[PDB]
Amino acid sequence: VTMLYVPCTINQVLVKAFVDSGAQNSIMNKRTAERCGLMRLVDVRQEICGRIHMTPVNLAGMYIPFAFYVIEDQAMDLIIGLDQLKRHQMMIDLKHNCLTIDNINVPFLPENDLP
Amino acid sequence: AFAKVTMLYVPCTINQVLVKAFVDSGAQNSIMNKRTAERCGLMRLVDVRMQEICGRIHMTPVNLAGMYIPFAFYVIEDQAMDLIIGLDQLKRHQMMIDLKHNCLTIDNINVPFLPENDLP
Repeated sequence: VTMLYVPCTINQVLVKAFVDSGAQNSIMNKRTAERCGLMRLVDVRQEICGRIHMTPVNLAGMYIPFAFYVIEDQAMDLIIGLDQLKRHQMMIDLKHNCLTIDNINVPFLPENDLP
Repeated sequence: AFAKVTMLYVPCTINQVLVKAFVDSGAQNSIMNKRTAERCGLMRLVDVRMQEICGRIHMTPVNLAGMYIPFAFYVIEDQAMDLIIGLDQLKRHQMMIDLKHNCLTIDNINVPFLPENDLP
């Protein structure tokens, strides 16, 4: 079965985010953080580069404030963990194959559109 | 300051044995550990054709949301989680992980996620 990925834009940079209800924390790898021009927002206070407390993420057409850690040696570009899934009251709808946020649905990417 | 959200667990009964299942949309396969398979009396249903992977259970009734739902999962010996509900079974049964209402929805029946106190 195809794993869950959603398209999102961070500083006009396309990012394919991994949706993981089993993950405690949301994590972005260092390469994507550099490409999005976010390293200046990293609070450095080990693999963990630091934590970004708030940055706008264009997901489902809306600019949603996200918080996530930055790590260097992660295969995934961006992991949307349970922390952010709950804060924004998201819905992983596998009957309709979409991620729902405030009545807007983001269809999960097909297998061909996966990293 | 610190704050950790409660991980997703749902109560279900397998062979009248209460099982606290871990809901993981990032997990490809559903997995039950050997200890839970033994307590539920499921080792006879384990397929021997493949931390040793004991085998795969092709179909067993799981009472979830009041319904006897046919589940398929692997059995592993050295797994901390009693039962992991992976993406395979989440999609197979058209489930919905509703974090606005804090429940797992199947056929418009809701299973509230267990509070932190009831977690394993």
